[PDB]
Amino acid sequence: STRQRIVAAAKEEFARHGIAGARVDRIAKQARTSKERVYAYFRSKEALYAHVAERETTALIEATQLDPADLPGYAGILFDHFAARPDHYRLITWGRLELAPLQATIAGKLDKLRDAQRIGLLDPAWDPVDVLALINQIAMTWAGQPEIAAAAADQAVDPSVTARRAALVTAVEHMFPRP
Amino acid sequence: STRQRIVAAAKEEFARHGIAGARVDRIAKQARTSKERVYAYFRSKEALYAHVAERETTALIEATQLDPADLPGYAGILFDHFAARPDHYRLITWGRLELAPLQATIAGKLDKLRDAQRIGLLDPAWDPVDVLALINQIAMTWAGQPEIAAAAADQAVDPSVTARRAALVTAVEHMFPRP
Repeated sequence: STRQRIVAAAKEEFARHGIAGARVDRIAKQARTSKERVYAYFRSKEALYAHVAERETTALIEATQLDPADLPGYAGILFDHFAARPDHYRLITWGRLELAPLQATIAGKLDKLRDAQRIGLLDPAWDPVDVLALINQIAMTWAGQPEIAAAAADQAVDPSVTARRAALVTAVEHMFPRP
Repeated sequence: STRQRIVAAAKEEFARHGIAGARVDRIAKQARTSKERVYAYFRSKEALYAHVAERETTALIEATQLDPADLPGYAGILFDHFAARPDHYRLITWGRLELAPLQATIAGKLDKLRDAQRIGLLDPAWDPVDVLALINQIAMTWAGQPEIAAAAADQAVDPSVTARRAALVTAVEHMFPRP
């Protein structure tokens, strides 16, 4: 399709250059279309970003059903997602810095954790707020630490990516031990 | 001084707008000096960034003596630092995305952890590489999760920042339990 082609190309251009840095020129040239066409679907470079972000977020939220009874498995899930889509990570990070719905699913997950605690599945001492934030952080550990990720090169006993995954899942297991 | 004034003003402008987005205009205007003066100390907008980043990194490294025998205390240390300097965080993040010595201190800390393991102070099963990366991640949890940080507003039982700190330190305690 053509909306799709613009979107796919906008994804790759936003991850690279961010919003201010992205060019509709390049995007249309890459999407095999014209500037005028792009602006029929989307009002503005910034409207286009918004659309892409939404689309990305929703993709994520759906890939990311939270299981309160398996938090380390949850972390592996997020790990996998960004292992797969390195540039989703770039693309939202640009947005946090450049700008500074989702809130809904968060409010929902905090309720899901409140529930886990009530049915005795997660230490009642933790604040849900802290549990959610933390697990999200740890999961984007390798996205979020590129400098160490560089050293990880041949400083790691087992370079295998799924070794990174094991550690991470094991770490989350240590924080909130499954019942 | 005048170098200092340029640097202080460059810090605040890089955190805001990043490199491509920062203006030497604004920086000199803010540092109570001129464009020509700025360019006497520094070759280029990008040279100026580099300088500021270095200066920031070194500030950090020094504030961040790693104690392998108190990793959760270590995490509190990093937490504190970025709690204090929100814009150090913005400023290096801009750099990761816009560009993409420190390596030295990392190679050093991985050795420090290798040592901890050998003298029986940190489970020998972990890869140092994973331990270092993880702890760094978790520590910038609230910097790195602004969306949840927003919800944290009055979704937290105890809004107190040092409540965030406790959780984080406790979490790191759960991962690598002190001897």
